[PDB]
Amino acid sequence: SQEVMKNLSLNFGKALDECKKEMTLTDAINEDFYNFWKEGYEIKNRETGCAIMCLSTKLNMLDPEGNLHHGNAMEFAKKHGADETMAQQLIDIVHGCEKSTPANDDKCIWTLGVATCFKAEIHKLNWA
Repeated sequence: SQEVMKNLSLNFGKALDECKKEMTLTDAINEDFYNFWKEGYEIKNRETGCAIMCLSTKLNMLDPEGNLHHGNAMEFAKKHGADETMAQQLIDIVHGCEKSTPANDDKCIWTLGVATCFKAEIHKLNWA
């Protein structure tokens, strides 16, 4: 289902401008979020990584552990209209990159990769 998925990404990217002012993030992340659904775009602004992570915080997707509130991530999905196997898929992929995807200590870099693997799955699922 793409219909709801647009709403998820939409309502995810609400608090972005707050995070921009907070963390000094450039306008160049609008571009990533606008062109994210291209057929061979590659995401190399580390700031989009950190913007995503700030949005994830603001949408309350972090447990006390910092290992993703997969619990609340599923609420977000069903809250926006998501199917069951859908909401499970987004967690299984996300949970399935939060550690599998290597990065440095750089949590911006980290979350950038977690989004970038996950993106490709959304393409395979034809959710774009």
